[PDB]
Amino acid sequence: ASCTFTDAASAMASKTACSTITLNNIAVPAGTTLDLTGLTSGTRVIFEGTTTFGYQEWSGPLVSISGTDITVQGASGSVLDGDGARWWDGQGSNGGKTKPKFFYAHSLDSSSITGITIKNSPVQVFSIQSNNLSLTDITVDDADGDTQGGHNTDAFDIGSSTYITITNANVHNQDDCIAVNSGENIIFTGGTCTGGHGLSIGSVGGRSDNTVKNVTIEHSTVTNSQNGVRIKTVYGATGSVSEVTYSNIQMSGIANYGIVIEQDYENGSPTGTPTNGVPITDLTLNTVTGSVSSGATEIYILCGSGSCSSWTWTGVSITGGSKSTKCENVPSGVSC
Ligand SMILES: *[C@@H]1O[C@H](CO)[C@@H](O)[C@H](O)[C@H]1NC(C)=O
Ligand SMILES: *[C@H]1O[C@H](CO)[C@@H](O)[C@H](O)[C@@H]1O
Repeated sequence: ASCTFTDAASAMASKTACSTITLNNIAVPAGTTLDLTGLTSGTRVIFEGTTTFGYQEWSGPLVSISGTDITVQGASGSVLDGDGARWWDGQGSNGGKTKPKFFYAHSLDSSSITGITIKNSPVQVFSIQSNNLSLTDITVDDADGDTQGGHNTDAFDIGSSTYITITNANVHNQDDCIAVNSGENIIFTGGTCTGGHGLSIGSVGGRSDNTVKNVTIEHSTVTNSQNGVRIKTVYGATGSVSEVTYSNIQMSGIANYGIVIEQDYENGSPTGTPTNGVPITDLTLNTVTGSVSSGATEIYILCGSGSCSSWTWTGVSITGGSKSTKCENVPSGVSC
């Protein structure tokens, strides 16, 4: 049966009794999750109008959906509006107010999310911990955060996941466009990323799952961002990153690093000295091109001893800025 809800309490009470759930203009109570977990397999969820959220300092999530064979859709013109400026204080998840993560897709398996627009997330947007989940035509509009104190507004954080496909995302934020902390068989294609910290593998290490395998980030553009292409592995951690491909990536307006691969990463600041417990093997860059800003570095590779091997880099051409004086343990066939 089809059900339309204009309040969160009714939707939560009746979600398992509905095979199509329409969420129309819901104001989600402060400090609570719009909890659409535990759906019956096959259910379709449609967001309509503007979903809003009450103000409270808490960790979230604002929205959570789970189940098998779930189809999540944003209707034309729909928005999930976090009004994140109520929390933004320049400090994100590193300090200041406690700020709620936006959208949990944990165990949203053999499922899809299409056409969702998120506006002004308080902090990170999608937390993905699922198998066989596609996210298509997603828009993250956090542009207000450029001037109003947005920080740590990651669009897609992935861990403990398999068979994730992200297609035609459009992101304007202040942190990673994608951050693959762990996972296997992951595709990001057709994306436009602006404002943030780039298309990132990692940080990898220091968690329960520190394994990244078979990831393709392709046919995408990164503009007006701190980094273009980034792989970050945690200083002193243990894990592995293998079979990663960046292909057909264009970048411009990059402030810090066009391409940065570093094995000294920490959330506060990298140490400057890499370690070798998170090997990066079978990394392919194919046709990664564009420009960096005058004060940026084109390519920076800071690998540990023996922990970067079997790389294939072809068609890499990054102009502007300066060449790095700091690269370490650069593999055969690769250059800064
Ligand atoms: C790598 O991942 C892609 C997409 O998830 C998949 O189509 C492909 O079969 C995977 N390769 C292997 C060897 O599993
Ligand atoms: C959720 O919605 C159903 C109708 O779909 C109600 O019967 C229930 O009481 C709750 O309001």
